[PDB]
Order: sequence, then C-alpha cells, then structure tokens
Amino acid sequence: RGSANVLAIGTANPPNVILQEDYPDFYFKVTNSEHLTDLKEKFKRICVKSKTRKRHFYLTEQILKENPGIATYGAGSLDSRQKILETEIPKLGKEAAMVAIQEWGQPVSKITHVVFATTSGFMMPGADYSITRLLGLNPNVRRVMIYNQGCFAGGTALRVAKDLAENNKGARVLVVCAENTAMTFHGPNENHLDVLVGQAMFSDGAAALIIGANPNLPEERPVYEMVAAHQTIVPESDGAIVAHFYEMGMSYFLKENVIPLFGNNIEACMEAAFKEYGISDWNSLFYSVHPGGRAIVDGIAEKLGLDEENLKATRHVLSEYGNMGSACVIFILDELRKKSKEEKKLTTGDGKEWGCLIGLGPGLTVETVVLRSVPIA
Amino acid sequence: QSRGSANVLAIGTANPPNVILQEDYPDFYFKVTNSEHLTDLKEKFKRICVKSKTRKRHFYLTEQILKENPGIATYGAGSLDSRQKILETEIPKLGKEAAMVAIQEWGQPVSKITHVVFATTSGFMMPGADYSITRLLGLNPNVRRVMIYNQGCFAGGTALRVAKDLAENNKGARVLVVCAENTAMTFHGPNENHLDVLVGQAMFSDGAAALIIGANPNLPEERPVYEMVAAHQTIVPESDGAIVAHFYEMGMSYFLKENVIPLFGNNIEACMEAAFKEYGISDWNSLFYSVHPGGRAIVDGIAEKLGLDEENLKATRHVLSEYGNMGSACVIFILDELRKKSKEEKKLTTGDGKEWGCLIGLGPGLTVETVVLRSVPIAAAAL
Repeated sequence: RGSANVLAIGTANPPNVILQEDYPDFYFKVTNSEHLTDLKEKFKRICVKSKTRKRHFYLTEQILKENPGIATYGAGSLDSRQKILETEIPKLGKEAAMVAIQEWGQPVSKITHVVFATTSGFMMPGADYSITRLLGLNPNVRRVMIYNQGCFAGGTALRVAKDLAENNKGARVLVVCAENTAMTFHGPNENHLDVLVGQAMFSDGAAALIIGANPNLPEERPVYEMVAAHQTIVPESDGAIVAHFYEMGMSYFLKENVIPLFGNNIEACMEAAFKEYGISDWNSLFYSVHPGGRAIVDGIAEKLGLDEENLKATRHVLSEYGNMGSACVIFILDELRKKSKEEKKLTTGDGKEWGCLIGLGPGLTVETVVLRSVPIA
Repeated sequence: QSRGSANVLAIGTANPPNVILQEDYPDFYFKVTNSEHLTDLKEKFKRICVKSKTRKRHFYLTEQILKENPGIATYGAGSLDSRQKILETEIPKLGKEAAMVAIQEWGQPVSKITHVVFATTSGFMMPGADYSITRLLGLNPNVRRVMIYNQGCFAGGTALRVAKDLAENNKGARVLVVCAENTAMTFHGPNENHLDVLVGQAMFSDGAAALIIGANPNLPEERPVYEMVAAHQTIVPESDGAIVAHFYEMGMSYFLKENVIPLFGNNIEACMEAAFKEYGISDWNSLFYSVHPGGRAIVDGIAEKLGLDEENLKATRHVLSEYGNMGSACVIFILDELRKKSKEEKKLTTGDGKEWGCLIGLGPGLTVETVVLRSVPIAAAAL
C-alpha cells in the first residue's frame, strides 16, 4: 500500500462572466445603491487593486430581479439563496466531476467514495447525495459531505480523501469542491465595509479530483503524490474571521489583522510540514496558495520570500477566476500541471520535485498538504 | 500505518438539565406555541406522543427561553438568527461536557488527541463546532478536524466511519468523536399546512455523545469497549424525496413522507447481507444492535423484517424511552447503554454477551450507515 495520488483534475464555471472593469457599475446598479458615491468610490479602488480581471457568476441581474432580497443588505433572503444553491451546487459540481472522470478514463462504477466541500448552501440530503444521483454512481459509495469550512475546505477535502484512499485497498475517491456567490452576495452598507472586500473577490467555481493509492499503470496516470496533510489553528487568532448563517445569508466579519496573523505564522507551518524531509528553501517548492484576495497572497509571498515563478499559477487563477472559495486550490493544481506541460518542464510541479497546497480560512485555520510532482519527460 | 483495527476506547454522554415527561409535553407544546385553539392538531399530537414510546426528553429550550425568543415558537416566522445565537455556543458547550466524560474514562491527557470528528445538524457557523470544542478542551492547535454539518440522523454512523479511516491510517492517532443535537434548530409551532412538524415534535430532543477512537490500545490506561470491523453507507433504492430538510429563515423545515418506514424496513435485510455475508453471518438475532431510534415505528419495522427479539432492541428502546430522538447522538448513547447494561447483568461481553454487532444510522437520502462491530470480553473491557 502506497501514498494517495491525484489521478485527475477537472474544473467548471457558470457561463455568465462580469469583467472587474465592469463590476462596480454592475454591483451599485443592481443593488440600487448609486446614491452612495463614497462607497462606490471606495469599491472602485478595491476592484482596480484586486488583480482579478474576470469572474463567473450564476447570479445575474435577472436572478437578482427575481430575488430582490438578495440585493438588499440585511433583508430576509436565505430561503431564495437556498432554492438557487440546493440545485446549482451539485449541477456545477457534476460538470467539474465529469472533466476529472474523462481524464481518469475509468468507468464511474470504480468510484468507491465521494468527498464534497461547499459553503454555498446546504440541505438534507446534501450535495454529496445529489452528485451521486446525477453521475449514476454506485448507491453504496462512502460519502463525506464537508459543509461550511469556508476557504480552507479544499485542503480539508484532500486530507479526508488521503485517509479514505490510503486505508481502503482499491478505493477511488471523487473529491468535488464547489462555491456559488448566491450564499455571500450582499448589497453595500456604510456599517459593513467587509462586504466590499468580499464583493471584490468572491466568485463561482467547481473543481473535482480522482484520488487513489496504488495506481494501475499505465491506464491510470498520477499527476501529484499526496505525502502529508496537516491542519493548524494560528496562535492569537480567535475571532479574526467569523461567518454567521443568518436570515440575510452568510454574514461575515474580518478583523484588521487577518493578513498579518496568517503572515507571521505561515513560516512555522512550512517548518512543521517540511523539516522531517529536510526542506527549508521555500523557493525550491511549487505552490497552490488559496487566493483569498491579493493581500493574502502578497503577505504569504513576503513572509516565505516566494518568487514570481512560484506564485504565477496562484496569481493566474486569482486573475482569471477570483476567490471561488474551496475550489481555488484545485484550479491552481490544474493550472500548475497544464503550464508545466506548455513550458516543457520536467515535472507536473513546474519542474520542481516537492510542493505545497495551502488552505487558509476561519479559526484562523491553515491546511497544509505536502505534494510530490510526477515526471513529464 | 495500521497494525490493527479502530477501537472504541471510551464513551461519554451529556444532556441539558430541563426534562419534560412525554405525558406533559402536549400541554407544554400547545401552550408555549400559543396554539390552544388548534384542537384537532392537539388531539393528533396527543395520539402521536402516546404512540411514541418516548417517556422523557432533555431540552435546552425552556418556557422562559421561548418567551425571550418568541419567533422560534411562531410557525414560519424568521427565527434563524435567534436559533444560531443559542446553537453557536450551546452545541460546542454540550459536546464539551460529553467529551469530558469520555476523556475521564479514557484516562489519557488531551495532548494525546490527534483528530476531532464533530457531527451536528443543530446550527452552523465559521469557525464550526470542531474549532470551538478544540478551544474549550485545550487540544493541541494542530489537531486534524472533520466537521460533519447537516447530515441528519445517520451522522452518528458517518462520524464513526470517518473516525475509522483517521485512526487506522495514522499510527498513534486518537480521534475524539462528538455528536451533539439541540432542538433550537428544529422547534416549530403547530400548523395545519405542515403536519410533519407534529412527528418531529413528538421525538426530537437534546443530547451529546463523545468517543475516543484509536487502533492499538495502550495498557494500563486504555481498554477497548468495541472493535470497528467495517463501515458501509448506501442509498435505499426508490427512496428519492422521502426525507427532505431545508435550512430556511424559519429554522430547519423538514418533510417526512409516510413510506419512510416501509422503504427502510423493506431494504434493511439487504444492508445486513451486504455487511455480514463475508463474515459468514446470516442469523440477525445472534447480533447485538445500536439502531437509530428515529421514532417507535422505524425500530418496530426493522425488528419485524430482521426477526429481532425484545432482548436485541432493549438498549435502543431504552434510549428512545429515556432520551427521545437526539439525532446523531442516539447510536452513541445506545452503545453506552449496551456496555453498561451488559456489565450490570454480568454478561460476558460489552455486546450483551454476543460476539458480533451492528450500529445502524438512518437519515435523508434515504441513507443507511452500517458499522460492523465486535464486542470485547468484560474481563478486558471493565476494571
């Protein structure tokens, strides 16, 4: 019995794109907030600085017209958010899952386990049930539904898949991460400027993987080896990110020091994960860093001394997709292996042997997955 | 990193102190929900409560707390924010008290805990209940957490199935498993257009249960109570839509079709075969049981289809009787009851003197969680 491997990665996004250059005009119009000149000026500066070029959203002017509470800050809107989210999350998840299954090239009857992560709505039965039904998976698949673990849940999903894959001979785990801003969209309000930071970054996306130990070569094709998977609570961080699931939807609150609480601690997380394999040069590694806005990626870069090369996959997904929550770190893994093939590098990890996937979110929580690349040549 | 199977090393339970006897619950319920005029619903509710075989339930919710949170007691009113204010702190707090009972039986420092699995459908926030009990128990900040939110009445099974893989794949791993439920998420006043509310109100109750799960016990402090042999999960065929729950502004709005009981009853034998065929076991009455007590009718129906005697189901029916339907926690209380009653009538194993047993989680999907268990001799389990 060996290490859990990534055998396939797939991604999906809803079709409707709003460019960041268009987004402030769009946002202030569909929330009937054009009278709030200062917030609109504040929001244009945040978006000009975001280094997100474009985002996909299921939410459109049409949907918001049909569900006006979603576009009114603090209005009872959760019922109508859930009516969207209950079906759109499994639906988008299925599309991401189909791309992974196609790459994998094996029948779906070989899938033994399903790990689904989202914070974009919830019901019983959950998105894990729904995607099982939509893909016609075996009814006896062993399911782990991961609700409401926010922007670190990509890490959590992989860490769970790792133990499922490694402890069960022949197990193939379908991992799906999906987010939909129907859960997080808020109109602007002078008292809750955290909303403007959210509306500059949050976006729709689904990513899927197939995880298995002991790949059947060469008809199965590993992309990454999962070596280790850690979770930690940052010291002195209690209350830094808090989200409530309220009648108005997901109401979230960020302290001033979120970026420096991650930044002053990330080096300790890298030592905890890499010391035992004798690694201390952080630029010797390839990276999937959760792109929770520009400031989080820049702070982690500054504190680890990461060069432009090691963050270009992370920054490409932030630019082209925005903060799709749990899905982002999986999009980055996809981008990383594609770019590696395109630039004729020796490994799926940008020519590097060892790598790091970092999930960041409430607690504050750091998810650290240690990866090895696979040869391309 | 294996060396052996995940064992239950400890079990502890906690309940809120306010108890309402079922004989008193219809008068309580119709009074606090301002529903005295709804006479036909009150008579229906009395008949359901009598048939329930729930004698007693624990609740955080009191008359006083409903007076301070009257939205909760007003059918369909926006109450979720008031429900989350209660549940955000009470679920981790109740989970903590259960965990402290399990950790005392375990007799190891909490620094030995490497993983935390927390199951609840009773409120949700970020960071979740996993984070909160980690903080309340002063666990090592680098514990590996699996937060199982909103899986409903099969989550007890899910929690052990996750714990099994965490404990068997990580050498030295000790998994704290906590299942907690609080009816602040599910409490609704009666309504002529939502009859399924009367079914839940007869059943749903508060409780927390905790386990320490680990492979390779270490004497003298650690003793196994149960061995986990296998953990299975399945969708009951032709079951789509039988149990639906939405998380709405009014709280958890749930819909329980009539045919839930036949769908579970008519497929449970296939679940037992799938789980026990490889061990050459077919005599369902020779096994010990923790069956999710999702109301009297589901237990009775599984009893009839498997041929289980009164002896097999007394632990299950004891918990339904004395605690009601505490959601995820029930199957863990029943394992606790089973080993306690075994020790008390001087049986030879923690499973009522039987060698093999099964824990059955039942919930939306419809989903069946099946945990294949082995008992431990009382000699090696007790002190």
